[PDB]
Amino acid sequence: ADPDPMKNTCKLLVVADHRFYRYMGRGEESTTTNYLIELIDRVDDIYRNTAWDNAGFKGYGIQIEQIRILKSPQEVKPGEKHYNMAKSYPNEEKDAWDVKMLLEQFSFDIAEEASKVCLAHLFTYQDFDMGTLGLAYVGSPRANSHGGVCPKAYYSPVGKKNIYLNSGLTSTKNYGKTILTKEADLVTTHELGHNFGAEHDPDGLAECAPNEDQGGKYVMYPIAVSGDHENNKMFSQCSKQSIYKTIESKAQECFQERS
Ligand SMILES: CC#CCOc1ccc(S(=O)(=O)CCCS)cc1
Ligand SMILES: [Zn+2]
Ligand SMILES: [Zn+2]
Repeated sequence: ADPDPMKNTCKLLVVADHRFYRYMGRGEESTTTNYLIELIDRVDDIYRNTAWDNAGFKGYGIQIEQIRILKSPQEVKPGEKHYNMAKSYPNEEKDAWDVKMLLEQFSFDIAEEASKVCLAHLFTYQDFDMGTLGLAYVGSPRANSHGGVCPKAYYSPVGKKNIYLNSGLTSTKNYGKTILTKEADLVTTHELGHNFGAEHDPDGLAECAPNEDQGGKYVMYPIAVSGDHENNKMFSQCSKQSIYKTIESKAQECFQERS
């Protein structure tokens, strides 16, 4: 039962849309790719060091399998929408999409690709309302659940095709600024945390949402952590129970060796 290493890695499709390309990668393929390679690796460090059952079940994490860089916005006909299109939807006045809407759109458009990988993830640069940084579908052990690690076919029927909810997204813009790289790390940690099966930490449970002199909140706190408190970049026990339940199962399903 011990961690069969041949299956300890969730492989990622990483997608940078033209916004991220323009404003984070400075309109360069190289600068864009290296940002994302370095980020996923740093996030992997946190996952792989996490002992999900507080015992031997550790050394699990993520690794990029494919990077997609969309250097320009997606041509689109009136009526049409696409996650990489130049205008925000629904309200085209805003800097950004409605985030739920965005994650849906991306899940539609990237369907074919997502089928080939444990998770697909969009990195974008837009200023979602209310300090929203990203979103992702929560994974589950349940044989028939939708969302999270491991592609599992679902028929929409908003889109009229199979989609996989093994997805989530990260935005590196918040309240009119590029967020710090130490903040991006945590946004993606947390968004991938949802994929891996974690819910937000309950505000009540003192143990999984500690005070500042206890080390502060953990990474699955619903409100963004500032990042400097001891607990900020770590998973709470709540998160570990939820994720262990999902992983213990889903790992056999689609996790792989490091490639
Ligand atoms: C810096 C930092 C950090 C921790 O990770 C997140 C915290 C809150 C959000 S949010 O505000 O979009 C609410 C959660 C939606 S998934 C998204 C990610
Ligand atoms: Zn914002
Ligand atoms: Zn969340």
